Amino acid sequence: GLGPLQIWQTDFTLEPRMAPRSWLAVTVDTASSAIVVTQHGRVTSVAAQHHWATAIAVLGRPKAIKTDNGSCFTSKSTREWLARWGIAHTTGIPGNSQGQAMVERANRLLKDKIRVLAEGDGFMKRIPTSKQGELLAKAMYALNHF
Amino acid sequence: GLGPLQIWQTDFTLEPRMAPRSWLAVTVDTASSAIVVTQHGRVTSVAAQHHWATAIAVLGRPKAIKTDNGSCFTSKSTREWLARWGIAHTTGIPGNSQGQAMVERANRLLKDKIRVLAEGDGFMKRIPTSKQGELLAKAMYALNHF
Ligand SMILES: [Mg+2]
Ligand SMILES: [Mg+2]
Repeated sequence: GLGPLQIWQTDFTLEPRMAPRSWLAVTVDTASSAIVVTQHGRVTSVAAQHHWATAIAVLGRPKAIKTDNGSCFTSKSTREWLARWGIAHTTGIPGNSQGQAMVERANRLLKDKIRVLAEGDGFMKRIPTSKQGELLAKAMYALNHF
Repeated sequence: GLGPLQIWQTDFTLEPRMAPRSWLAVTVDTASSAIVVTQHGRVTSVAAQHHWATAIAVLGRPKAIKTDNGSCFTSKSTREWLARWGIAHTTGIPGNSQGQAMVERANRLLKDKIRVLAEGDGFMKRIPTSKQGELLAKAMYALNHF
């Protein structure tokens, strides 16, 4: 009612411990601080849309999504996908310098958690491909659920 | 406090429109009625554990999970995975006849929704492999978010 606006922040961050699908797409729901992360082999417009399809299934449809000016986010294809869903998109002030410190902070907490969990299982370098999915799901659980 | 107990019901259901990964793993959180669905190529113990890793990331860790006596759920491997997480597992009364009508109902609502969404996009038979992920995420959004 007087509750926070439903605005998300989304960004891509590279994590070589998760190669070959080392591009992690991370969305922070600013109203709840919930985080959703998915893994991708390449940063393309389609990877961003696949990420947000997953995020909408888990968090519901937001009123707006804030991103940086990465081309996977400002292409015609991504713009039409967001219009199809009725979601407003902003890159904020053109040289906002900040504006998405929340997702930036999530990126760092996420990578730290993947490293500590991986090293706890004995993987000091790249995580074996077959173990990556449960390890990413474990890091996401750890940052969301208390 | 006096709130519902955190108990999930999980089951596998076959959906050929989603081949080759036509086995859908579905978990209903009975306290909230939220549903989580994932797709798999084969029904094995590991598919069930991958499903619940995803469900825990999205819903939190439950106190118990109720399933039928399917072998992917009662194997030594699945039993040890659930013990590693500290989750109690029950198959309910041995010949409960029911006991998981909630997940049974979710299975049917899910398959109906996949069919209506698929036919809305012009896929009357199997959904093209590259479109399945967003279509499953759309069906999950539709059954959870209002
Ligand atoms: Mg970026
Ligand atoms: Mg069954």
